[PDB]
Amino acid sequence: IRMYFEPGHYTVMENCGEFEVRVVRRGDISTYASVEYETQDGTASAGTDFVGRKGLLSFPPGVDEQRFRIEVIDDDVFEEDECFYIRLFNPSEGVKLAVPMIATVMILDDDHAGIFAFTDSVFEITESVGRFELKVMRYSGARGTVIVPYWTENDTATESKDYEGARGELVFENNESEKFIDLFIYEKDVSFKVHIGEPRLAPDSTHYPKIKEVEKKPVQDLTELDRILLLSKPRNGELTTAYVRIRE
Amino acid sequence: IRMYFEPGHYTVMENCGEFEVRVVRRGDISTYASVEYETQDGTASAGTDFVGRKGLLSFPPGVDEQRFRIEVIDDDVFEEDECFYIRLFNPSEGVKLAVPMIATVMILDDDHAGIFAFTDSVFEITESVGRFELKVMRYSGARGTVIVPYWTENDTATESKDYEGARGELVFENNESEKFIDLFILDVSFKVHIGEPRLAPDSTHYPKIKEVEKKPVQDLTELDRILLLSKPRNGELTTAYVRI
Ligand SMILES: [Ca+2]
Ligand SMILES: [Ca+2]
Ligand SMILES: [Ca+2]
Ligand SMILES: [Ca+2]
Ligand SMILES: [Ca+2]
Ligand SMILES: [Ca+2]
Ligand SMILES: [Ca+2]
Ligand SMILES: [Ca+2]
Repeated sequence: IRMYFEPGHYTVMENCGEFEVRVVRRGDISTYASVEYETQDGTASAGTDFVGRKGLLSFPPGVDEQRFRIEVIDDDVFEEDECFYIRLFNPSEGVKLAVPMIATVMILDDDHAGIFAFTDSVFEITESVGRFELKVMRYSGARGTVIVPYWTENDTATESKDYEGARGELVFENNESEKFIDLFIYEKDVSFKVHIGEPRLAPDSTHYPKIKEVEKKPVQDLTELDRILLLSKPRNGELTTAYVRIRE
Repeated sequence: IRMYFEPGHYTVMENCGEFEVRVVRRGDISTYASVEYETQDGTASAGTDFVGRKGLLSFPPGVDEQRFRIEVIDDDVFEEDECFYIRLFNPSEGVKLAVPMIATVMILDDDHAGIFAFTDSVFEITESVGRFELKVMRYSGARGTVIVPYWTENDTATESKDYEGARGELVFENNESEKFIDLFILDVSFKVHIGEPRLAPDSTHYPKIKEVEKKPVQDLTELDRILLLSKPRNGELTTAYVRI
């Protein structure tokens, strides 16, 4: 009877090259069917973010579905989440066209810095451990080399009594995305804070020279391309402060 | 026996004004029991985003739970989302504290412009049925007036053959999420697009904007960064597709 698309959308990182897409025939199927497709551009275009492709889908007697990898074009550049479209057409004389014969394909980037934070905003532990590896997690990207100031604080707890006054800076290299602050430390429960400061790209990140040279230009005089470069750079997140509770 | 927050986690629209926080008694409810708490600063602050409260709850023998209100400060300025913190203390001897004895609280800024985008990347439309109400959403915010360019594109469906003209711009006033684009029809398909959202030369923060937009990004302080972000944008879908 008809012949369509299943699944409907495809969400895919820019960094996996080959990726499959799945076509479907329906109703009766005893005969040799067929249909064709074309990779139409969106905010992703053949040549820049995916390599445009056209082809022919043959559904011999018996088979009722077809597959085919499409390719995504990797790069070191920071962009945003774009779409390109694939479109069905020319179904042979038996088979008609049903929903959906146009497929939406999102390309998630990964060349962003980007966002830095803690797991929870309160952590527990006794007081006979006696070091706690607090994790600062890197999300949404790993691109570049980034510093991550950090420091502790007293609350129900005081340095050199409940814990050890700890201060420093975490250095997230390129493709790394989790670092651990090292934290050294009958009833009695107290707690101290611990913050992560303003993430900053480091001089060696292969994009750092470029960035502080644009910040020369007034907001006003920024291209789209230039505008986005500035959207790439790293930042904290919802959890820039944590708490560490110490019972016994 | 023990006391804690429940929920130990709260989310809030900065425009709500207030909301209730909740504590709880576990062991022996047959006795009177007290407890304190005090708001303490996080990403937020007790004069730009809400009000400060250290206070006193009473758990008369019989009640095993308590509730109180915290007030959110509303404003015009777009900020990012900000977890602030409430924490209990000074329990009555009988009782001990427990998790979550630190309620974390987030403030959801309502002051973005905000983010526009079609509802779907493909819309289906039946044979002989006239007009369709296409929607442009405005997620994340709706702070001030935003102008929204649209139009139409010849495809397999041709303008003035399958569909037609349709080209203008939508003016989302202040507190408005959605506005429609209008499409006029008579196997194939055409796509519709939205453009590059722009504020209006009157939206209270606009001189204030193109003023700072004069600065070298460099000398752009910190609140200039955040102010800046608040300007309207497009979400995921900026092309629709109409199937006939
Ligand atoms: Ca692109
Ligand atoms: Ca891309
Ligand atoms: Ca990449
Ligand atoms: Ca990219
Ligand atoms: Ca604030
Ligand atoms: Ca606020
Ligand atoms: Ca507000
Ligand atoms: Ca606000």
